[PDB]
Amino acid sequence: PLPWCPHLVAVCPIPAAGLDVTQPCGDCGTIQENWVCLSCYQVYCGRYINGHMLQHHGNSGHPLVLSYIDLSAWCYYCQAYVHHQALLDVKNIAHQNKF
Ligand SMILES: COc1ccccc1CNC(=O)Cn1c(CCC(=O)O)nc2c(Cl)cccc2c1=O
Ligand SMILES: [Zn+2]
Ligand SMILES: [Zn+2]
Ligand SMILES: [Zn+2]
Repeated sequence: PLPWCPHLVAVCPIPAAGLDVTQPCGDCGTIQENWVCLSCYQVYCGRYINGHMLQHHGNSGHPLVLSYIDLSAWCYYCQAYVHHQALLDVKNIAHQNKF
């Protein structure tokens, strides 16, 4: 992954409610291949399901999303995975909730 991207400034604090890696897609309710938005922490499905997270990106401009499958972070603008110390809080909480 990239060690940095200019959109990490948009990563927001984790809700103290925490993360639910089994939360369904906010639009279609699928339990498959969801992503969480690291700006507003809405959960939407990936492009191989119904593409609701890509739609969310298009209608919000929010850049960075985290996979509830493998905890990788995707930037829609950079079209790359990103990993940085700024993502470690969210990844560690997601990992604890998942495993
Ligand atoms: C942990 O990996 C995955 C986890 C679950 C499902 C698929 C993958 C493969 N990884 C991706 O699908 C990453 N990605 C995304 C993610 C956001 C989305 O699915 O909305 N959008 C792209 C888009 Cl929008 C265009 C081109 C490439 C990608 C891309 O590779
Ligand atoms: Zn969906
Ligand atoms: Zn968002
Ligand atoms: Zn970026």
